Amino acid sequence: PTTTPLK
Ligand SMILES: *[C@H]1O[C@H](CO)[C@H](O)[C@H](O)[C@H]1NC(C)=O
Ligand SMILES: *[C@H]1O[C@H](CO)[C@H](O)[C@H](O)[C@H]1NC(C)=O
Repeated sequence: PTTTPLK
């Protein structure tokens, strides 16, 4: 799994 640009 991955994650979207955390900002
Ligand atoms: C996590 O990042 C990867 C990089 O290709 C994919 O874009 C994936 O779809 C992402 N997962 C989510 C939940 O956005
Ligand atoms: C997505 O979020 C996760 C958890 O915070 C990680 O920081 C990961 O490095 C993030 N992905 C991107 C592409 O920044």
